[PDB]
Amino acid sequence: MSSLLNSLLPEYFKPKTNLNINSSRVQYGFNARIDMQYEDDSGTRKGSRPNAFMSNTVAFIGNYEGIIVDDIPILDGLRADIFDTHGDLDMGLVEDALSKSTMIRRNVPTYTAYASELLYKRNLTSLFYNMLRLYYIKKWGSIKYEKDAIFYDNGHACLLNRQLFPKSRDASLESSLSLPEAEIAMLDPGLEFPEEDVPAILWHGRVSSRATCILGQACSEFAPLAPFSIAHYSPQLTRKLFVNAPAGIEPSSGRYTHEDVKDAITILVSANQAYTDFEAAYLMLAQTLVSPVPRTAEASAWFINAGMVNMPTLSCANGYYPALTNVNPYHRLDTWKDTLNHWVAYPDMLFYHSVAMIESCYVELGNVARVSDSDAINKYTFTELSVQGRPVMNRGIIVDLTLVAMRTGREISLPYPVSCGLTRTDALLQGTEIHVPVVVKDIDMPQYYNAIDKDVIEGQETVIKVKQLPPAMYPIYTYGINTTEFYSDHFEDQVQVEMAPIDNGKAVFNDARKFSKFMSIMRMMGNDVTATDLVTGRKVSNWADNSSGRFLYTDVKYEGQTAFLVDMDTVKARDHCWVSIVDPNGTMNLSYKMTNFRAAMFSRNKPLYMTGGSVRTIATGNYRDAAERLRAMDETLRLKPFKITEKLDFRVAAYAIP
Amino acid sequence: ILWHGRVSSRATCILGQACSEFAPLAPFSIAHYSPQLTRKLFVNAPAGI
Amino acid sequence: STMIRRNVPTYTAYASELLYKRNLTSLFYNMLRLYYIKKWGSIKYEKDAI
Amino acid sequence: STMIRRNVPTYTAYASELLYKRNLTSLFYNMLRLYYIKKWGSIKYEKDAI
Repeated sequence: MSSLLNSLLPEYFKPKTNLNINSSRVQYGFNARIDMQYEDDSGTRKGSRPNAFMSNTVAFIGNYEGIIVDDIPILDGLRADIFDTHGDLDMGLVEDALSKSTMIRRNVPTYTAYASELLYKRNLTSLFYNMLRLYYIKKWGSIKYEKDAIFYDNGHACLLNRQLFPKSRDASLESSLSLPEAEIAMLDPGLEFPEEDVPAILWHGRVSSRATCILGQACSEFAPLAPFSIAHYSPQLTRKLFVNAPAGIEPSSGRYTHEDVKDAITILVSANQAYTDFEAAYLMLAQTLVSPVPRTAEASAWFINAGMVNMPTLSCANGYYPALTNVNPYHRLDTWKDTLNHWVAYPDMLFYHSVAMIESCYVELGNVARVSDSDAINKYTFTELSVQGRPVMNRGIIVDLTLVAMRTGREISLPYPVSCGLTRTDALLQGTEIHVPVVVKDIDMPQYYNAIDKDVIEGQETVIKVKQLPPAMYPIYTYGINTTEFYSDHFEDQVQVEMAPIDNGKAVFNDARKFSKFMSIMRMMGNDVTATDLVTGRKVSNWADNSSGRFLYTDVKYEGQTAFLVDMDTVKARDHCWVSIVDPNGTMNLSYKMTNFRAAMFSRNKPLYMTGGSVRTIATGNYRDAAERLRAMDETLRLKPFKITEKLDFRVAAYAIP
Repeated sequence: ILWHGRVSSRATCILGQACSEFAPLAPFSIAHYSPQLTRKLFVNAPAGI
Repeated sequence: STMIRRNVPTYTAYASELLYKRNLTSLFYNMLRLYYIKKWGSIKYEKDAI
Repeated sequence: STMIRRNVPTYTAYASELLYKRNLTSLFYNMLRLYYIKKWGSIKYEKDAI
């Protein structure tokens, strides 16, 4: 659904068509003007950062594994005559429709008997999904993956690509897959009895030399070398695929460009009348196009074990019954062609729709992981109460759409209760300790991180014990639309730390809430604060991120009693464009204000600019008003004359309109 | 007789034994003597038996 | 209907006898007995019993 | 809630017999007993006590 994913984008964000991606890492964000203030009994110290960049790093790598599951049939496409008043295939009108058609008379009785089983095999989501992945593999084919590269680095702990993804050879995305071609046979119209467990599709005119090569590779096993997101492992959809094309199927060309895959999709959707099938495949790919680079070192627990992708079995019986598909189809919603029409016009817009969906999910799974099991709406039972339909199993797209509904605070409506795609809530529901590997840089690591060893020499491979999952992404596109006090994503905020002159700089935060806001605002001001817990004896640093520049309470890496000693004569100025706290006395009052917002994207430590035309909000009415218009100007070549007009020179001629 | 779709592997064994002679050893009430109903039974199933 | 056209005249003649052969009571009776034989199959009968 | 509609007659027949005997109370009973054996697993029973 293009419509619901479009509304997630911010108001200030004005996207263009083309986006020239030339790397496997993008820092999307915005530039804002922060007017910071520090008030005290001595006086006020004002600062101003005119261009403050708040970013979330997003990569094109992520371990996924496809499995073939059984899903509901999508009945949108079949002629409206055979359907009854309630909206189910009234068998008796099917036998009537087949009898009054251009079918062979000896096949009518035997084909009608099979109809009861074969007409309820309508799900082309798996085919469209694979054909969409082939489009983006050939478009962004020049992106590279190095084996010994830095997945994450925060100064203390480092995590390499070798650690998370073993059995991984370095190669380009184009050179990753070597897809073998499945057989594309021609359906004989005079076949005695239809062959079930072999799908048959429709086609307009002649199957081109390149269309054979695309359909051949789409219905085949994906066995990748490099762990890419749009080239993950998928099982063999089918062995053989029939195509009811009276004009013969040309043999396989071998080569094809990304423009030829768009040609193949547009013919397949139009012939089969499968637009709702495409809408399902569009939302599936939106989840599993890009995966987020973790905010903290201990936020890598989400991507340790491979999340399963639920691909519904390829099943289509249109080739055997050409009569039942015509120009008057049955559809539930009137805006059922909107998702395809959006993709054909603006293919590269999927990148923006993808980051909008994963940012919405991973933000909400952040503040869902911090609720006790003894509650009404908890970790296990947040999907059941929200869903008001009848899906087969609460997995895939249902779990991701219900998280988006919680974030935006609106009602998401789909025409069919389809349960296909990636399932994210895997590591959460387990409710056990996860052992993430790490290579150390400094020697004073295991004070900060909950490490397995207490003394570790530099360059050693250690393990961190993560119990509660910290947030993987900070809200950026969904900044101050549905604000919570955990993230504290306000435009205006203030904190009041109360100290007396008798205290020699040392302040104890009994409250946990205002400790979080103090440590966060001090980092905007470019000050390196290092607090020490009095009960346990561990240490926390506000500088625990190089992207957002905020301090969340989950950076403590421990749930206990709150007694944080901060010594305010060991505060060090780290960044540029900073206010100085030289020697405070009395009550401190910190405050900031974010005024304006400008969309910015970075890649390879350089600005990535959006190019091409101005993207519009395509509606169903905007095309069918031109159908209402029809260009009703009678196609008659009316040539109008020009009267020559003489003036002073007479050498040169001058023509007038009347 | 008529049938919906395909006659399963077990449905053949049940219909085969139902249309046969009951020759019991012990005098049970639900296993009394019955003659052979029929020798052959046709099934109009386009999907093979 | 969806019948073979050469069979219509010969099948219609037979209809007078064959359409009045409708009694499946004997088949259902035997199939019901097979259900209960396999369900309560472990019951025993002794020859020299009271 | 399926595409393969050949298995519906078979599925219904088995489901009708099994749904009228569903009970997980005995499994949870033993799982609860295993929890408290591990937790309070340092209690001594002496045979020649009062």
